Amino acid sequence: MKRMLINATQQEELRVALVDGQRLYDLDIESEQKKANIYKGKITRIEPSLEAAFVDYGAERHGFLPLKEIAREYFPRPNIKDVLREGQEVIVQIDKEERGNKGAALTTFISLAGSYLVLMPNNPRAGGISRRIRTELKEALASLELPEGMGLIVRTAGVGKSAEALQWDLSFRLKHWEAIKKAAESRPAPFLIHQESNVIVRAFRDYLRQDIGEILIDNPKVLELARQHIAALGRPDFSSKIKLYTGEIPLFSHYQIESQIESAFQREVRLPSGGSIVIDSTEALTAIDINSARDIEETAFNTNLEAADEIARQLRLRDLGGLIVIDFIDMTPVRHQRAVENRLREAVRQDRARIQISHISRFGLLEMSRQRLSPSLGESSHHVCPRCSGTGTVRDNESLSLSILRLIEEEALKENTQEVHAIVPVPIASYLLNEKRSAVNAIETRQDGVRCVIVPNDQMETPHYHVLRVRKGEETPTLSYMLPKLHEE
Amino acid sequence: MKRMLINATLRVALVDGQRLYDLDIHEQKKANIYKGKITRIEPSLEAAFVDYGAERHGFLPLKEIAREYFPARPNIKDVLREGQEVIVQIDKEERGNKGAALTTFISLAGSYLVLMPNNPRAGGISRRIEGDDRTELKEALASLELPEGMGLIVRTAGVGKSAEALQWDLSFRLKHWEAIKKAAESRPAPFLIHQESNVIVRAFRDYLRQDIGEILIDNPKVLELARQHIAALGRPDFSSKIKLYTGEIPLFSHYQIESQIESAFQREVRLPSGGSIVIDSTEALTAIDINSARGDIEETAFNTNLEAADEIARQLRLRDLGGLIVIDFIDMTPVRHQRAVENRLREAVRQDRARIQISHISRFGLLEMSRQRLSPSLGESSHHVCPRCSGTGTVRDNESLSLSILRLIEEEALKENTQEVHAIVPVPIASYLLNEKRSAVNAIETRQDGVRCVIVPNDQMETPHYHVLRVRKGEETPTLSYMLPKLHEEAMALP
Amino acid sequence: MKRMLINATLRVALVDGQRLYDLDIQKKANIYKGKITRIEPSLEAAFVDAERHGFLPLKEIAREYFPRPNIKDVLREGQEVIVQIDKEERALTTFISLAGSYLVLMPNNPRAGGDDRTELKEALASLELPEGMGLIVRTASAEALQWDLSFRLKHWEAIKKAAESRPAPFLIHQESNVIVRAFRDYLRQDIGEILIDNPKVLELARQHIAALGRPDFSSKIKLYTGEIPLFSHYQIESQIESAFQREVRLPSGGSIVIDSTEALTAIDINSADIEETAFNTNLEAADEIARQLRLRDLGGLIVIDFIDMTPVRHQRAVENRLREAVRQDRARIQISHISRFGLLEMSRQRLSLGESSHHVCPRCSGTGTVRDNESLSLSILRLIEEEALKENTQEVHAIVPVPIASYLLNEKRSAVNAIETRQDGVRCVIVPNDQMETPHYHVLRVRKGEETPTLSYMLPKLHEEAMALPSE
Amino acid sequence: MKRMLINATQQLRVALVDGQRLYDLDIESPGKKANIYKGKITRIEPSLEAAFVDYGAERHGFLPLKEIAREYFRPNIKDVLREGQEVIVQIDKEERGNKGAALTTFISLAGSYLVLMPNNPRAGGISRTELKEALASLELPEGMGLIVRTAGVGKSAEALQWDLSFRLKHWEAIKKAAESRPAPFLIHQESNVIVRAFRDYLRQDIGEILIDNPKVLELARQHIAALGRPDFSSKIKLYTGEIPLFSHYQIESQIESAFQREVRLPSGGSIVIDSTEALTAIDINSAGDIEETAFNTNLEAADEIARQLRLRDLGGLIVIDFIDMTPVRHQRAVENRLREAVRQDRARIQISHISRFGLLEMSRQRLSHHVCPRCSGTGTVRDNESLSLSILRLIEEEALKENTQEVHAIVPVPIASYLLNEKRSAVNAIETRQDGVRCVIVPNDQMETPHYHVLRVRKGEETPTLSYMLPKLH
Ligand SMILES: [Zn+2]
Ligand SMILES: [Zn+2]
Repeated sequence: MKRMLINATQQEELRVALVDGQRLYDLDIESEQKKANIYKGKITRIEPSLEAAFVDYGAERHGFLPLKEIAREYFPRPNIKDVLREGQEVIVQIDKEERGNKGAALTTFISLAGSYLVLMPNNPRAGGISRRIRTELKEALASLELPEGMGLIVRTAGVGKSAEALQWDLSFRLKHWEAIKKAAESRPAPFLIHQESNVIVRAFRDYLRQDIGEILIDNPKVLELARQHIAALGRPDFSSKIKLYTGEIPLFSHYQIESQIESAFQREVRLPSGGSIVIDSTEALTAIDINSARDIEETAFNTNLEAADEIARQLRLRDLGGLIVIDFIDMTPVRHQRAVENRLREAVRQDRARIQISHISRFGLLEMSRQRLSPSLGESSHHVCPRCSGTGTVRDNESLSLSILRLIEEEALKENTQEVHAIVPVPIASYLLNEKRSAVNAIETRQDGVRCVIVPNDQMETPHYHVLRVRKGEETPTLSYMLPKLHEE
Repeated sequence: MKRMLINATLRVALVDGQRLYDLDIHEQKKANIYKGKITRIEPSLEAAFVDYGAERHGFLPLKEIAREYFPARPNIKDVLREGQEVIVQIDKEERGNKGAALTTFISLAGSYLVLMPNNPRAGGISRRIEGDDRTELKEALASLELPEGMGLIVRTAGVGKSAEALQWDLSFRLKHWEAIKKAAESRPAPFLIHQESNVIVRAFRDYLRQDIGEILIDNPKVLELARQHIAALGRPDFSSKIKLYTGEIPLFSHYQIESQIESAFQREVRLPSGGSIVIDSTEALTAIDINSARGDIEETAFNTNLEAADEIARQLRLRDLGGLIVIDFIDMTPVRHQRAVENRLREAVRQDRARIQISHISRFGLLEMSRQRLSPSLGESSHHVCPRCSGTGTVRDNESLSLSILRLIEEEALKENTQEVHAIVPVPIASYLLNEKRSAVNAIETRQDGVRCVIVPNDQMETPHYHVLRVRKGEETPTLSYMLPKLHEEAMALP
Repeated sequence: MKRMLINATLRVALVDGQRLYDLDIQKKANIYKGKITRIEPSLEAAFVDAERHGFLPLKEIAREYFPRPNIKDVLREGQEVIVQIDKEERALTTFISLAGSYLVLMPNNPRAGGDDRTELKEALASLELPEGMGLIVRTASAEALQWDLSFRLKHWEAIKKAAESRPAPFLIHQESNVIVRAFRDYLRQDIGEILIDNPKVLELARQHIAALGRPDFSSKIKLYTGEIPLFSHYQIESQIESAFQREVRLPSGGSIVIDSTEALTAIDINSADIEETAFNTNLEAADEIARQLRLRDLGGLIVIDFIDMTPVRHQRAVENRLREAVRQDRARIQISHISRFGLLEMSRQRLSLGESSHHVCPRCSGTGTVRDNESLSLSILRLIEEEALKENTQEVHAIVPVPIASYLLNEKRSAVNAIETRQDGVRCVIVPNDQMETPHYHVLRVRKGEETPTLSYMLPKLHEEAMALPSE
Repeated sequence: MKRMLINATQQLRVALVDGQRLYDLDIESPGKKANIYKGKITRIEPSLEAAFVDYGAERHGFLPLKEIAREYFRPNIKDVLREGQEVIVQIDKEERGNKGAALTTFISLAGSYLVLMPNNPRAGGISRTELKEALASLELPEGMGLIVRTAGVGKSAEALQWDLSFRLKHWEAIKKAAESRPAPFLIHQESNVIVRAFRDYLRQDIGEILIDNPKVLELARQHIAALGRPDFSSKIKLYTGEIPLFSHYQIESQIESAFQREVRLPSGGSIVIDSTEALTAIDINSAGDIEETAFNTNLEAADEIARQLRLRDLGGLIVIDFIDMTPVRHQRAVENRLREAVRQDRARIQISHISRFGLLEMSRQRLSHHVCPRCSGTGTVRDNESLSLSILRLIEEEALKENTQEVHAIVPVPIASYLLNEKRSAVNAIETRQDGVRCVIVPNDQMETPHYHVLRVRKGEETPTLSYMLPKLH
């Protein structure tokens, strides 16, 4: 059975997992974003000067509706003064967030994005397959039963799919649209109809499919809200599937996903056979290295296939974006390289994100790209990494040392210098005073009379250090290792 | 003017003429050349033993003796006399018990050429060199004046130079080879003729070309050794060009190269126009990102990429970067820019001695390339991915992290047949779990009646890392809590 | 009065007046009535109903249940049977064995039974054992044995009475609940009361007594109710605290010092007529040491440095004191003489696994003395050079404590350089290691050819297997 | 080959070395008593029944009548001695205050095991069953007597004969050097630190004595002739290499082994030398056949222990926990191995067997830095268990106090681990019995294992500080 588990025992913090069995196969972790919210709005005032109008959609500031955005449905080359009345009600969607002094950009041409489809129930003039894409898709799109007054777009996401699966998405957009206009026809004008960005409506919109057997929710107050959204989205057949979790063992722990979730935070994730993948992220790209466990050709082939599967889901769970480079283990047969490519392609087939994959090159690398799905490059409860001090780069022991070494010498050059104390972490004092002993001696012999003291301090770690200057006369007879305390002041 | 500055108060920098364009900064024997006397012959091993000086005798198998020592499949007893003198090179250093592998087939490696003055049967362009590169090299090599009884090899390094530049390299090997057999004809048998690895001998062997005007040296004791090496290498035309630096301002500071040397240790290197390159290194490869400055867009991207290609080439030399390199060039829409950026990189690396191979800008806008670190020294990549992060700059809080491990613990304890669950966590995590969350740790144990939850503080880990191990019924040991990290040492280990 | 105090607010203390003389702080050998699930002539065994069925091989069926044969001939499916667990779930026998302190009754089967043994072979022949059964005398007098043998017989009766009174699947006897063990190990005829401070436990305590088959005792189990804690009211809490001290004061004023080393436990004896003092303090020591061995649960080898005595008759009297003082200890104990050096060597078998109170400082060899860093460095510094002089040496790695590396590579940097320069080509690597402290270090020699490009600070790990100690 | 190496380039160390096994060391560093002179009788005092002797000090020595040998003879001192009479004289007591030194013509030559009184036979004997048998077997000249030292517990008769004869050879040379000169000079210097080494460390099997210092080597030969053995002058040799003597002979590390707690054995096992209040416990760990390994490590142990006792100068009571051996014949062979290997030692040694417990007891007579952080300078550190239990009772005692809100136990990491796992139950028990009192046990990687803290937090003073942030706060 496929389940959607929703762990919501922090009422600010929120987790949604899809699960075939114990395949965690997709995850999301959530809760302002306002783009693509739908309101009923009253027209505040008309401006023939800007060929536009102003809409009270509930916000403290009025939205902005240009003429090019008004549907023929609301037209009772024309002046806007001839098209709209003041105080006229209108179903309105946000194109662009409020910026600076400027109210949100609003359009009546409403668009309902699904997983694979974007229904424009309001205008039929937009539609077709995307530029980014198509032979079977042009055949599958013509087969869907679309009402006459509307148009649809098939998202890059729609490409490895079937027509049967598209009809399921298209109909979920239709049921929603009915309810949008049903909840508009039922009220006075200033209110909100659809929230793009709250986590239940988004979870159902993105994560629901026909193969989903249950939706377990561990919080009653939420489960009630979850029902309401399902009827507003126009799918009662799902209410029966929504079920309340009540056990005292936590939802995600009862189903054994909490560790799999934990794997999306790790540098190294283990593969089923015993190998692993190491996910490093640079300024330019994300590098994924692959290591095997403890026939060589069969091992490399086997570990790569597992790697291809793990990388795929890690890309979903982590929500990784941009450029990705996979260093697959070397394989001599070309047929293996194809099978490792085709593994990865099938594994990323279920990913909603726009993903593009090349081959295994002559250097044994695979390049690919993924579009990060959410605007919020953000992390619910985190802090700056201390060791890298916020940037993701840690200075090699070589260069750190070399850097302090030039820094010591610059202090020894200064006039009136008696001594210079470098208080460094232990490995650095080890590297400086052995590997670089020659250069340490070179400084002291060139700065005749200047004491270079490099003291290993097990109280520091490797980004941190100190280089202190001791002027002629203020030197003490303190022992090298008792200095870190001395300079505690 | 081009100078070779040598700071030895050992660092060697090539300076045009206040710009710094190349830098160079283990008791070595492989590829030393001796005159040797034959100690004793072994027809049983089809080999002989040679006294080249060392406390242990070298090993010269029959397959290594040149026809120069032959008359007309023979027994080695018919070939050599005991105590017969012979010019000998070390193939392989002394390992364990054996003395050193020796061959009479001498080879003199230059920058671009390896002269085998001893045997003509082994020369040509190597297989590493792709056809379109080699095409002109097969033409340039046929044009060099090589004496009859000897053969050459064009190193992968030869790849970007000209026939006029190769003729300069080949002649330096010839001048040396002469002196090698002149110093051998002039003495009894047991001595050393050529030392492969003086940093002076190496610097001249690797870094001299006809375009080098001066060789400033700031150390007298070394300058004298430098002249001797020049005469021993057989090039008196360069003695005049070796000069003593004397100024009180350090050699490298007078020429303003010290900061440029400092750049080979930086993560981000400013380009001339304002943009930069970010050199990150990972486990697998070296990622280089390119950023631009501050207004034609296409021109900026093109122009920044060109500067990048030039900076990356020299940084690859100065850093001595090895292995796999991925360059993320700024995106360019015209294909003609993408070829120009590639060709910029090819012409910029053309003077690197290292074997370099460069592909195209792919559909993703990446350039893959490889480079051999030249030095037995294993290269430390200037910077690299933070291990606490994986290079996010972000780390989970201790609370969210404990709560996460909490449920992870309980998930393990709920598994059938579980006796114990061991959480090996960083010290402040065990502190938080076993104090602030003690109640909840107790709740697990009391709900999983019989399952021991062991949360052990481990001062060997820090805060993103942890471990949650499951102990099945019957395989628990009476080990103390604080001694579990050391016992699980075996397992918890990541490939 | 001898009491058994049970603090369960689980600790069990045997207390004579106000003297603490003993202290205590799985499914093998549990007994059930079981129904035979199904028979297997193939494995010559049967299955007995836990969520999983037990396994009863033919060799384990008593002659009592057979009304060389096949297992299908002996047993009927669904036949009830008194069953004991031989081995935990990873084995059932119908030979049952009831272990006491001194005796293991095999009430089912008499083909059992088991040269300090001279009086034991006589004492065992004197016990009144029913015909159909045999017994084993554990490693742990005849009058004291008859008390133990009868408590097993009382128990066995109740076991077959609780089986004759019910349907077939249930548990009869639980081998291991600390109350069962305390009554099994720590009950005797001379125990007047068993005070318990916890009602929930006292109730469980009574049930275990009737199950153990001794209703005469229920009267002697009493509930403690005072607000002053049970152990404090009886003044044993300090004596319990003495089991954790290095030095325990003797009645007369002398003391014993209990040190423990790697090999053994050294007990020294100090005092407060010289001959009479030594003799008398030694007698007091033999008493204290005996009960300290019980309270601490000390195991293995014990050497006792008694105060020296010149008359041989005192030495025997101090031995025989110690022998009779340990007589009540459950553990297997063996005692030798006071040797010509005035030591007494003895051994004790720790009853369950465990360790001791104080042992000897790793930092010293047990002195308190520790060489100054200056002297310690200079020592290592001459040691390093000694290694670099050796023929065929490529490198020499000093792995020293952090302050020693700091002293060596700063204050003594000149000398370190002097070694490297006089030993042309030999690398001195002095690595600071925050895993060591200051008496300890290592100086390792790296022959020509076997050097690795390992980083100075990573050597400690590369050298683990070769720098570890046969001590551990 | 057994050698005596003498390092004297440094201002003096003497090491007995067998092959390259340092087995004895002396570091005599010289700041009285038993010097021998030829002396002229300055003046006689019948008043004090004594005389005055010129032994060449600026002050005359004092020779009572009771100290004059029958050889030089109730009488007056005036009747026995003639003024200006020459006499072989030994110092009894160093010069004190105004008096000159006490002198006796009863002369005694101390060796390692024997004191020869070549002058008087009336003093000697014991106070042992075999020593009384062994002393009666020695060939001692009529006119003289001998004492067996406390050392001489550990002498064979053949070994005693070697000591006695070295005293006799010396005594001959003493009177030979007296007969050959006028009267005021010094004959034998007891104390000049080379004399001790030759007196304690020389024997017939010493091939060479290498000395790295000329000034000292000259002094070393004079002392040999004065000790009366010119046959050795040829065996004393000047070391000259730039490599220090003790480093050329590879013994400097073996000298440094005497300071360690564990010493590795040749085969790979080791011995652990731990010293308590009562005794020295030596434990033995091993590195195929198990019976052969245990036997073979124990043999090496016995050998190593023997010389460690010598190098360390351990004294008193020693208990050796040999690796268990089931065969009784090995037990005897490990015993006999120890006995033979201490046979060289100069100290008084006694050895029992391997007991039923597998332990060997033995005693040795001793022949002649800064407070440890970790045990506060006593013998003992606590077990993590006992320490934890100790802190645990201490935590509860703080929680009992009136007006307590919290009790913070700042312990080392392994202690926090043991307390909060193995003892978690008891930690809960305190908190639940002290309703409302928070027990905070915080692991602190800044401390190690003897140290800790238990702090009390009164009601109202508690902060919202995180557990692990409490070390810093405090
Ligand atoms: Zn980081
Ligand atoms: Zn200590």
